[PDB]
Amino acid sequence: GSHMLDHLLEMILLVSEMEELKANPNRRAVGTVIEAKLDKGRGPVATLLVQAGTLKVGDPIVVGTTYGRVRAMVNDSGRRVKEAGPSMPVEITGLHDVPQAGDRFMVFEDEKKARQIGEARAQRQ
Repeated sequence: GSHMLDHLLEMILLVSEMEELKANPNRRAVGTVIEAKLDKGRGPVATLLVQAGTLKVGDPIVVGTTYGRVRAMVNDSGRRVKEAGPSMPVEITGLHDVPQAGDRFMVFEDEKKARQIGEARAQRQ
């Protein structure tokens, strides 16, 4: 989005997703994983480029054909965070299955709640 002013934007899990961000031809809201492997301590980790929207901890993420929930978020700079924005490489965890590099993952709620509240574009009346 346009920056997204930090206060408290409720977003946790998705609701009813039929939205098109339009980014990849595979699904109109996905991204590609750059490297993915298991870590004997951190768990199955997947360094990816979030393209579907915004990647946050707690997201139910679908990587390839397996879904999981983002346990920890480590970004491009190597910092653990809570929420990362689009176009930024981040490494997720909590797939509990084998993630693959070059695969495609789907993560999007993003405007869902903002729009729900009436913050983003929907239709205020």
